Amino acid sequence: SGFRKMAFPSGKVEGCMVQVTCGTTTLNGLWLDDVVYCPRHVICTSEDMLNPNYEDLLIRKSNHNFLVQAGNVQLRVIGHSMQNCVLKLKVDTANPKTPKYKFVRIQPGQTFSVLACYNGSPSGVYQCAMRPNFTIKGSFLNGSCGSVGFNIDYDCVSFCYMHHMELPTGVHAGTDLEGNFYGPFVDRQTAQAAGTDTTITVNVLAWLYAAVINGDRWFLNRFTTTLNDFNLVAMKYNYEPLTQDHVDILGPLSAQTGIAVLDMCASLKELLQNGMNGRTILGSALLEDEFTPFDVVRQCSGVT
Amino acid sequence: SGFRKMAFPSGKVEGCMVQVTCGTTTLNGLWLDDVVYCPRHVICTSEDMLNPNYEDLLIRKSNHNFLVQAGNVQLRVIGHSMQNCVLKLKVDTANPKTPKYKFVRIQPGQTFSVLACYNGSPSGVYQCAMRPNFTIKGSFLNGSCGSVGFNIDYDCVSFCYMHHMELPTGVHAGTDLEGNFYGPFVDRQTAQAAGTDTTITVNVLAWLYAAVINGDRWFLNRFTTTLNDFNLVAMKYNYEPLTQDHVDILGPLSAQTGIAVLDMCASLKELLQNGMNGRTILGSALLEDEFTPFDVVRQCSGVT
Ligand SMILES: *[C@](O)(C(=O)NC)[C@H](C[C@@H]1CCNC1=O)NC(=O)[C@@H]1[C@@H]2[C@H](CN1C(=O)[C@@H](NC(=O)NC(C)(C)C)C(C)(C)C)C2(C)C
Ligand SMILES: *[C@](O)(C(=O)NC)[C@H](C[C@@H]1CCNC1=O)NC(=O)[C@@H]1[C@@H]2[C@H](CN1C(=O)[C@@H](NC(=O)NC(C)(C)C)C(C)(C)C)C2(C)C
Ligand code: NA
Ligand code: NA
Repeated sequence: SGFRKMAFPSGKVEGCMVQVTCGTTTLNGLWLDDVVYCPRHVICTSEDMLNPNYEDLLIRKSNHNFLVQAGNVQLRVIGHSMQNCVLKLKVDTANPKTPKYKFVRIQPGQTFSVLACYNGSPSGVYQCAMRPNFTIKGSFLNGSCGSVGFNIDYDCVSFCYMHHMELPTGVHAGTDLEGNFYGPFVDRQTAQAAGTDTTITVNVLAWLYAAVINGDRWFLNRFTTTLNDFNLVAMKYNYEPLTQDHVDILGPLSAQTGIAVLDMCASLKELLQNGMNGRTILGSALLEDEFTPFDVVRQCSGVT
Repeated sequence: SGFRKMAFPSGKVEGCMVQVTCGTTTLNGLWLDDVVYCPRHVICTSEDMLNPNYEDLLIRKSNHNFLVQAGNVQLRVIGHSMQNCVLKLKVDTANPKTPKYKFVRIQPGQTFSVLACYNGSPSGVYQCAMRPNFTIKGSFLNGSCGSVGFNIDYDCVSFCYMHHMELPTGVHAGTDLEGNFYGPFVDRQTAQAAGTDTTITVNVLAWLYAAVINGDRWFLNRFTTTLNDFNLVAMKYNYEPLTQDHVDILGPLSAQTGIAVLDMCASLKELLQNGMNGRTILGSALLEDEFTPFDVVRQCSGVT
């Protein structure tokens, strides 16, 4: 028993992290096969950042402008390309440590693990979720750009995030590895705001299943509810709506604990209106919405 | 900006994790050089656990009783030894992936990263601290035994914890890699209780420095305090006492933010007496004591 914010092992992704320098601007790229993926604003200067025309900045750039450093080796760049907001530096040499990998664009609510890098070197690993506003609450300093979010399906590293931007609040924005931004954000240093940040209800419900399973049970209560009437209440507290899919998803946990989702909804409903009255659940004083139904199943069945 | 519970990269330690089976009982061992370290209760059956005489259980055991499995290889065991509560299986082959390593016994308050394993396979990584009662609040299921806690000093993996036991509460106990238990715990399934779990004050003070640095500043206040008078108050809320060493330790953060420790103590003092009044600090509704002064410096300077 016990329940933690737990990242996948970083080891397989560690092998893929390289430094990418362009003039002054230096940051992290991801090396899979004979291609290094990095944010395209590696090309920009501090001033260029204010309003870049990348197309235009790319004209005065050749393969040899791009310093791909793998720890203390230099990969030869034999091609560069722009795919939405990432550069794809074709290098002579395939990453020998390339894992089985996919690029997936996550939906909001899905969680993934961040391997935070500086100078193309892992500093730390942590979990987080794609909020519904399409930000994440990372920890990221200058030089973190091109650090990646991943999940692992046993053998296979699924890459979902490349880190580009911080927004006032210390929330973060970035791209899939196809370089399409999550949410309405652009790689410019112009005004642009996150929308309302909603709570991921299905994730909060899974957390409570995770709570129950560990023997924190007190929030449980006599009442049941309907999807519709729980939403009437949720909406107000800025919770993502719940759906039959969310319910089907939670089934495993429902089956594990013998507590129908709709019962757990009633339990969660009261906590929304009455708060936690000083108590914790799994040593959290607030309702934790950064666990997928899978995160709990993973951690409470203990899959590897 | 942004601040997370962030584990070191697991990759270097991943290489060291092997399955160890003895009859029925199967769990994780750590493979460095020609030695595999595991909990000694690999030898016990379910019944033996109730009150084992290891010395005595070790008599009816030979090298060949111990199945050291490295993914899908079998390491030959050419020697076994008992060091307090760990076995040391001498094998023919040195782990080629052995990192630069040390074994350190941490003091309580120090944090380290857990790489949670089943069948000698990394399932997940998370940070935690050695509470002052000498428990940790892991997440650990049956098969997790012999999973290790580590820190990294740039090149060098420092191993501080091997996981043995869960206690009612879902708190956990275990050993240094010399197999001496942290705290008064024994590898028997007998009654034995954790002491009072105290809050790690120096760690809470660092968290607030971490808060300040990210622009959560509101808890800051007009008052200063003395070490003595803050303790008079702390004691009551079950906070670890503060010392001149704790103050010298926090200096870097004090210097970073221009806020004397004793000021931060006054700020923390009021929050102890008045609570947080619904507000969060770094999106935590309670005072987080699972960050070393180094954890913040690491994450907020961004060392690798
Ligand atoms: C990134 O380039 C890097 O790590 N290498 C230098 C960097 C990461 C960033 C630094 C602080 N925290 C982080 O996550 N990202 C940037 O420098 C991006 C680049 C240039 C500015 N910028 C920002 O993130 C800026 N944010 C905003 O401009 N904010 C709004 C869009 C809401 C205004 C700063 C102010 C520097 C954080 C672009 C976005 C291409
Ligand atoms: C470990 O052996 C393993 O993972 N491989 C089988 C296992 C880890 C444990 C299972 C549930 N959560 C965990 O962290 N540890 C044990 O089985 C240890 C072994 C045998 C019993 N035991 C316990 O942890 C038991 N706890 C207690 O006995 N509790 C007190 C000492 C306070 C009574 C259980 C009840 C099984 C959790 C010894 C301690 C050698
Ligand atoms: Na970009
Ligand atoms: Na033991």
